[PDB]
Amino acid sequence: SMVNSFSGYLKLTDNVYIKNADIVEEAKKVKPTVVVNAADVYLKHGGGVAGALNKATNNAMQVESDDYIATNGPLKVGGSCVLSGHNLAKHCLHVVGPNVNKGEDIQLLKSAYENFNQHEVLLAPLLSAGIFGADPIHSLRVCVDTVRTNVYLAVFDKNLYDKLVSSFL
Ligand SMILES: Nc1ncnc2c1ncn2[C@@H]1O[C@H](COP(=O)(O)OP(=O)(O)OC[C@H]2O[C@H](O)[C@H](O)[C@@H]2O)[C@@H](O)[C@H]1O
Repeated sequence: SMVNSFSGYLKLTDNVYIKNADIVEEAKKVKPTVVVNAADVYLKHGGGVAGALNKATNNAMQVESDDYIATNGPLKVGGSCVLSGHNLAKHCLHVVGPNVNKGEDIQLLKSAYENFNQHEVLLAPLLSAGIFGADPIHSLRVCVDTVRTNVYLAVFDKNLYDKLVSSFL
C-alpha cells in the first residue's frame, strides 16, 4: 500500500504530518502517488502551489488542465479532479478550496478536504490559506478534522509553520 520516503515530518495526529518545505521540492524528492494542487475552478495555475507545481512540470500541467476544462467545464468550489502528476508524482489531485476573498463560503473547505479521503496517501498544501484568504490555522484544523487518509502537509512559509505547530488544533 505504498511505503513512501517522506522524511522530516512532524506528526500532528494518527494520519496527519507536517513539514516546513516547498511542495515542489518534496514532490521531486518523494515522487508520491498523489500530489495535491490548491486549484481554482478554471485550473489556471498562476501562483502559490499551483503556479509552482505547474512551472516544475514545464507547463505540461497547464496544457493538460486546459484540455480538461475544454472537455468538462469548470470544477465546483470544493470539488476536484485527478490528472497526471507528470514528473512530480503519479497523479495530481487538483482540489478547489473556497476563495474566501471572493466571498465563497469557508464551509466549502471541509468539502474540499473530503476529496483527500479517496486516496490512501497524499502530499498536500493547506487549501485556501494563501491568496484565497482563509485563516491558515483554520485550514489546518479542518484538514485534521476531515481527512482520514494519510496526509503529508508541506508548508512553504517558515514563520507560518512555526505558528501552526504551536497551536491547539
Ligand atoms: N511551493 C509551495 N509549497 C508549499 N506551500 C506553498 C507553496 N506556495 C504557497 N504555499 C502555501 O500554500 C498555501 C495555499 O496557498 P495558495 O497556493 O495561494 O492556494 P489557495 O488555495 O489559497 O489559492 C488558490 C489560488 O492560488 C493559485 O494561484 C491557484 O491557481 C488558485 O487560483 C498557503 O499557506 C501558501 O503559503
